[PDB]
Amino acid sequence: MGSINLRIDDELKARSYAALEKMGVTPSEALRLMLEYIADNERLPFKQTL
Amino acid sequence: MGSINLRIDDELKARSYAALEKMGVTPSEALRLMLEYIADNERLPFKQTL
Repeated sequence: MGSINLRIDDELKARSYAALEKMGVTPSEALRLMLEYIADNERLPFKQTL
Repeated sequence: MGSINLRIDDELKARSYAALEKMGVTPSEALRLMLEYIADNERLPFKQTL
């Protein structure tokens, strides 16, 4: 396995991490299962060409 | 904004990044909007731990 660098606004990161850690889900894992749905769906909720 | 370290199996990362880059969406962005839905939903689609 490998590591990647992700960069977001700190305020948003706070809410996200707070939510997943309360559910007992590791951040690394929540992003992992995200990578699964993007790979399978290839559409996203919002796939802005950004 | 800040940077975080994410770690997944390289084979999965390949599929995910391939999907988002074809849609023209930056990886940093796809993960960003993910952080939005986890923070708002506080549930995750599937929180499986394998």
